[PDB]
Amino acid sequence: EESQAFQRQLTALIGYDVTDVSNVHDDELEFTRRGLVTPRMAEVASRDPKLYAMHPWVTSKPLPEYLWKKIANNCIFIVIHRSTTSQTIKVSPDDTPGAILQSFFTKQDFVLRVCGRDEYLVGETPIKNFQWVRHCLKNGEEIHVVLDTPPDPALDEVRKECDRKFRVKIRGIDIPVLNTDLTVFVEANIQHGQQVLCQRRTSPKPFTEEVLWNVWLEFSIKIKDLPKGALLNLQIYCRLLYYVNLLLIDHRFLLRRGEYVLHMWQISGFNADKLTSATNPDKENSMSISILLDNHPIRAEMPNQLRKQLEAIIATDPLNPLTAEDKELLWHFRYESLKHPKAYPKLFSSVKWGQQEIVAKTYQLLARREVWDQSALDVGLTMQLLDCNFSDENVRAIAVQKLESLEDDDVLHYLLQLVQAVKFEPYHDSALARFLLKRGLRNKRIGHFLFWFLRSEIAQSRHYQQRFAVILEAYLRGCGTAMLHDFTQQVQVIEMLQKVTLDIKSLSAEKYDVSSQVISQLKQKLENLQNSLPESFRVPYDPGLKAGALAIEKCKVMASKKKPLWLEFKCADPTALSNETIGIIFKHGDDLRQDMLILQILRIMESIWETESLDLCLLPYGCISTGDKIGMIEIVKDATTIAKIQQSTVGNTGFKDEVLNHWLKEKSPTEEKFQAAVERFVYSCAGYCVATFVLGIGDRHNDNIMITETGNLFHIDFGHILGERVPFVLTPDFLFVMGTSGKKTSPHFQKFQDICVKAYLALRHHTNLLIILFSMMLMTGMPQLTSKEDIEYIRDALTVGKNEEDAKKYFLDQIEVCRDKGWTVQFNWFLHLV
Ligand SMILES: Nc1cc(C(F)(F)F)c(-c2nc(N3CCOCC3)nc(N3CCOCC3)n2)cn1
Repeated sequence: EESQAFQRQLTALIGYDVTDVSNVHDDELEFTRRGLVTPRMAEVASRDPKLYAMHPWVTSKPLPEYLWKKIANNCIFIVIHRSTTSQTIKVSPDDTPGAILQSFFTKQDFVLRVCGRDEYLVGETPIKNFQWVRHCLKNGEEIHVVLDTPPDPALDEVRKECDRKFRVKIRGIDIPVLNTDLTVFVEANIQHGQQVLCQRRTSPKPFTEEVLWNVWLEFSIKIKDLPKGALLNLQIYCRLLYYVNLLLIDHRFLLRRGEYVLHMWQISGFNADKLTSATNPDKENSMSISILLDNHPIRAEMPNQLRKQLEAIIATDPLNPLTAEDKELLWHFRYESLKHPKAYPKLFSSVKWGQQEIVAKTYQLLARREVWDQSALDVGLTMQLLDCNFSDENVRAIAVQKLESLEDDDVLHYLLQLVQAVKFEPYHDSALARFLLKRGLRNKRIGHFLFWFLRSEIAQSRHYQQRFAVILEAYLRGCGTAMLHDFTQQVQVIEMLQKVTLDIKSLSAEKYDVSSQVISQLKQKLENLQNSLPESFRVPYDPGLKAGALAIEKCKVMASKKKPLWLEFKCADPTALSNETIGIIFKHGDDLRQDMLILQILRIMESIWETESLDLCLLPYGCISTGDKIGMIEIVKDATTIAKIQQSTVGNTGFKDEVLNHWLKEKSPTEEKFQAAVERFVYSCAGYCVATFVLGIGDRHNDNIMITETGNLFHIDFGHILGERVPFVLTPDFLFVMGTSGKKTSPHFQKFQDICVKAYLALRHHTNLLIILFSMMLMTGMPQLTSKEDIEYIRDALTVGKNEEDAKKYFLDQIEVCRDKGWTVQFNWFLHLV
């Protein structure tokens, strides 16, 4: 029975009962639950308990130039606390936590914990190499450290537990309901990495609630020739309305045989949902298609001009399409191509996956894969091999093979996109899934995040939740009883909080109406909850923080188009430094997945900029989508919208240039501090300007841009909340802080535009990585996005194909257009929302 209680607890954590059989036509999921057990226990067993327990967060990257500046002493200062006792040691960047530890007693079961958060500075790592330290240098703060005992690893314990042609028969389609009368027909395709190897169509028939053809669609392709990972894709056109897929080769390497009745997905009035092997859970309202399967298996050197040809091909963007020529060139000279890792995606797209002799040659090629493994890891390339263009398990495994060399810091960087890329795997068990399982179980930070990212999908994607539940379930059985306990506390609060949010939204108006009625109602429910509700819970976007009791006094309902709750919690650490509450917004009615994808690319932009020694002061705040159209947002303290700043000085509606500067100086404690704010505004303004431009989310209304009293500017509410055009927002008030009016420069403005250029060129160095992240995010984070047209934006913006000077020129032009437009575009937004 312990087992039932435990599978039920798991079901509760996960949000889906992986033992559900109601929407399946085979045993792939179970098989996969079984398959993943090995990789779990292998990593549980493998992991160092003390290290798993304390999870030091580290990098092996260089300290950026900009941080060494903060320290030229060659000595850093760390404050060590014990109750009131509090010495203040100074140390060397190359010092180790131990050394410094022993060094401290010069003035053994003790360890240094960051004050107020469950973050531990430990292990054989130079202090400079701890992120928290870096974060502290980055923000000009003292490294406050208490000394306490190491957490007991005992709490991390794990519970002991044919040459025939291929054909298919289309029997008919069936729907319960149906506006006019029109013709309908069925299109069957065989697909491998979104390349259709063959296509057959039935004849049209009148569209009645049941339509039958009972036909054999015999394909040109041979059985022998079907590749593992191939999809039988079935679609109804009447305009395409419905789709479903079925893998032609099963998880055991066997050809599919028998009768299938598949409940289809409908197209709303390209994307990754379109490649799912899953069928629609909705049998009562779904369209179905009935089919029958009755058919288990298993040196000359390149001349000079031609290699010039090859090379040109390789240097093209990932979005460049390849001609029949390019493909032959790539494949006939494959042994040459194998020497250019940068060419592997293009080459593997030139393979005729529908000829078994070729696939066999391809695998051979994979054996002489020497240049590839030697290669310095390239995340652009690796990601490209994990997108919708490759269904081959061996090709994808090599990418995954390069991923193995990522340190945890880097895995945290790409974890969301890596998790999203599992939607591009043909089967539920895959090397990437195993990779992701391994690293979460290896590190608690990655685990924590892997937990929520997988739960995000499970809660809101009928198309991949089954696959993801199995992966999450596997993670849960190796994290340890401590993480389980923690996750349970998180799921309880958020599950709680979402209801409160739901009830209130359910009592509240479409218009901007807040009343004591509503707030009373807000506080009452909070009052109920407040009185058990777990004592403490870990903040999901920031696992170091422990959130304590509500400060119901400070909680309110926000005046936003939905009714987000503004909540403030006491910290649960007595070791913490301040009285400051932890502020979290909680909302239903936005799709946070989309916000989640952007802020992660923004974290990726920052890290790229760090490689080139730049810090553009982005503020990609925490955001998790916890369920369908619901999740949480971090509140950056001391922040207001640019629109409010206008409101409070100018009329409620309509726009003065001088206002933002007034606001900053008035908020500033001192001139020293005011001048720091201006400097921070300049960097962050540029950063948002370049980053936003590249992602094509530049044109924004004022209510959706924010600044802190410290001068840090940041955008909000991506994905998308309100909408002559502008590349980005560089308005007169912004110019004014920087010291300019009209077409006149300033030492600061000069500073702003050179930074923009420095920043933009840094990004174009990773043109390929960004194009692929961007295209991937559209496919897995938007509902649907029109393959070639939408993706293409990022090339024009990355100015693919030009040298640096032209690029530099181009971006300065964009700045001029912003200079040209003033308040024009802002004004029209006000009008659109008036
Ligand atoms: N998808 C979404 C949704 C929202 C929200 F909360 F408005 F619904 C937000 C949001 N996020 C915030 N933040 C987040 C960063 O820290 C400051 C507060 N503020 C707002 N405002 C609503 C109108 O008055 C100004 C404050 N909105 C972000 N992304």
